[PDB]
Amino acid sequence: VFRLKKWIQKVI
Repeated sequence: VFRLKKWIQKVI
């Protein structure tokens, strides 16, 4: 699972 560019916008 290399999908950390979809949750980063929120985790940022």
